[PDB]
Amino acid sequence: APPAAGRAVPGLYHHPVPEPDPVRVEEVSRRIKRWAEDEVQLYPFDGFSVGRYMVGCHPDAPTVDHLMLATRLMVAENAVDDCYCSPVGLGGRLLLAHTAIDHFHSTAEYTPTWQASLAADAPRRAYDSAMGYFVRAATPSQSDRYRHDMARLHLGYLAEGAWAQTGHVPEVWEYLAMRQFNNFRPCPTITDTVGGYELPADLHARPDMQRVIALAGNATTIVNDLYSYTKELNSPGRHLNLPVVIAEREQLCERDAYLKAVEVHNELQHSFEAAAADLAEACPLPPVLRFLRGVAAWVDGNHDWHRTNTYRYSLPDFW
Amino acid sequence: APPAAGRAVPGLYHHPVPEPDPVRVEEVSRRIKRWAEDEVQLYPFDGFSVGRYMVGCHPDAPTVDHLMLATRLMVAENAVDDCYCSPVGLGGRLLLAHTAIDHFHSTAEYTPTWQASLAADAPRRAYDSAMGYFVRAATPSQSDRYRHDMARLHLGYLAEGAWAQTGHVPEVWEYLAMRQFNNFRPCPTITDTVGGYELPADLHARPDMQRVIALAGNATTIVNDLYSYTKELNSPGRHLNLPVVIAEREQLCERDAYLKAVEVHNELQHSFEAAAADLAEACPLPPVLRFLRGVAAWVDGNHDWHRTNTYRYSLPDFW
Repeated sequence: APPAAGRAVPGLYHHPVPEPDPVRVEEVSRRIKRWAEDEVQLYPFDGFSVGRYMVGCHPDAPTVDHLMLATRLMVAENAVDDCYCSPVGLGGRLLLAHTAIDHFHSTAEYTPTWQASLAADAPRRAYDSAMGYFVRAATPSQSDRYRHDMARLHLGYLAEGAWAQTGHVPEVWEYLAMRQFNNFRPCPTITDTVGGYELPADLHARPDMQRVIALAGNATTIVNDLYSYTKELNSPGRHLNLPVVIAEREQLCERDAYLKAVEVHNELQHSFEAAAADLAEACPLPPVLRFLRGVAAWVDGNHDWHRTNTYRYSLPDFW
Repeated sequence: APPAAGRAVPGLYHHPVPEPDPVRVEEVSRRIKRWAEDEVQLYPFDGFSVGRYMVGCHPDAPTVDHLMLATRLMVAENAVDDCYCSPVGLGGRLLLAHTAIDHFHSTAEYTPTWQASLAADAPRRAYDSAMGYFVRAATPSQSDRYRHDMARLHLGYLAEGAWAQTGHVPEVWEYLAMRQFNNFRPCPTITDTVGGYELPADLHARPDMQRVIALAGNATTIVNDLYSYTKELNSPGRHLNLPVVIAEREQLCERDAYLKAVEVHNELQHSFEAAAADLAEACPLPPVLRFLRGVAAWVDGNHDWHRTNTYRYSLPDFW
């Protein structure tokens, strides 16, 4: 008797969210399907699930056009992760796909050959188009910030792929450091661009704000480890997640390693909340306050989407 | 009869520079030796060569303390590149070393284990200490900017390491895209921090300024391919550089592939100069003008250090 479909992980600290606006969900679903099919030929598609995800994560988006900025980038990240993630060879594939986000600058001879490569597969078409919309809408600081969060993500994938090539199981803290980079982070950190305002770059760069962002990404990324745990038991080979690493390294039974992972998640989510409360008091400028709230909304919305997806993918029977 | 020791690559576009201030060289040499030996135990050391390098590249540094910011980071990058760069496994080593530059944020349990890892080897001690000095001196925007340039560098190393694991020879444009990231870039882009002023983040993020920075890094990085070419013929196995890739892909004789590489360098260095002249006219704010000049100085100084090092490492006999 594993928990009831639609129920949250027992013991996981989280915040309920409202039903996502069904009119916006349907509209995002139609436009993303058409972008996928007609603009970037993403396949030779679940628009509805990505719609719910993005509307739930960005309740402050002024329009569906703002929602679409985040939606195309999220679908494009999924095209890379499913189409590129043998990990041998990964570092070359990802660097070329990264040039769709952070452009190559070269001679009159070599530039057009790179430009042609941007049409060459689903992942680079997805990125090049999705980034194109984002760069027209956001400020240059917002675009640079996203490119850095994507470089972090790609470094994260490549640590994970390197350990996979040797079946290495890292220490728990090492897994968690990899998962700080291989992480949802580039999705909530665009909450200002999606919300139609700007967190100024000098405030984004403060060390306290960097710690807030990191804790939130780390917590909401361990949510994915906990909800997708059962599905990864069947995975082609051994895929790492926080419960599996704790069990292997701290030699614990699965159930206890899982329950400890829930407790790790909770402490990260509580520290994210305390850090954001402290910075809201230290620096109560409106864009700071809005950005903190929009990261918390993205985090709560990401939890709800995982939860509402337990209708597809069960929780383990540990309670 | 290969060119005379101390002479530049024939046909390479470059700018002469003054002798580096010998008093500053000697002082940087003593302080870096002592940092290497007493603060970070970098080995169980050529202070003079790194001194000349940094003084020649940063003629505007107000003090030796400012020079030292760049010097410790450069020596720390060299400790990673020589101590970590089998490429299997690289993506895990580099991500953990990256956490010395972009800190891990985690639970009260796992944080101190990571903190201990920062003492564990020369490369992470070098980074953690060097970044520590830089973060105290620079603005938070300057520190974030350096972390992004280091994430680029690490992505670049990992593309190169992935192609090395299969002996892949990329197309020329693909090599040049990898070398845009695996690149000197994080050294000239700290020229403002070293110069004791700040290029504001919103101006750094402009697309035209990003193209200027990229072209300069690309040109001055191909300078390293051209000067170190002969030494890489003897390398343990086949190391890629622009002449070797052009020869292999464009099936050319070595000499002609080399001469074409010189011409690629020239066009990149000319376009960097035109792009910087255009932005100096479009946006003649003093920190912009100073930053453009300081990137050009770093580029000229990097060329001179390579040239003055032909006393150690010969040019090929192609002229």
